[PDB]
Amino acid sequence: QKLAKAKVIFVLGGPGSGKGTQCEKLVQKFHFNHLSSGDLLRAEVQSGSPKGKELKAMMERGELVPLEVVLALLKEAMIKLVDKNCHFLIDGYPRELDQGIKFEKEVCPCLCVINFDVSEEVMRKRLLKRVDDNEETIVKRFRTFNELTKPVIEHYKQQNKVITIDASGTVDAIFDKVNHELQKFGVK
Repeated sequence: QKLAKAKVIFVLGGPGSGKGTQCEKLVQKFHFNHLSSGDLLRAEVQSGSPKGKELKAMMERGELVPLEVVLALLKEAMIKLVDKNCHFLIDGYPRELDQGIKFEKEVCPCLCVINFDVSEEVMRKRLLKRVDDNEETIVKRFRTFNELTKPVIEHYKQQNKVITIDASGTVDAIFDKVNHELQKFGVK
């Protein structure tokens, strides 16, 4: 494959993680390609293709987009961009174990996973007041995300491929630590 040189970095982070900011800073410093399923799906809808038109109709109904569709879009984007830069940050992927394993099979094995980890207490101090129903929704979204991603994080942790970042610190302290850990995977 042309995706033999590719180095793939999965990025995970729930509410309060601040993963969005960190991904922007990584792309700025390292010139990483930045991919997200949301942006790739939007581009397919804007493509004018029959597939894009059916995707839009599915989204309108609140139907789930199959993993196979997202996977094909990722692969297509990577082949298209692998020669500008061999590195890819995949933002918010994989959220589930099937997404991770199938990606590594159909596309290429990941280099590592960056897990921007925060406790519920840190999230609360960061997003919520020291608005009850709205705040509780975010608490539940945090707990749902934490539980949902447990087996995928454990799966890559066993392979010694997870960079667990304590994201309770400042933006600068987190960024410096991420860069220090990425060095261990040959990214500098």
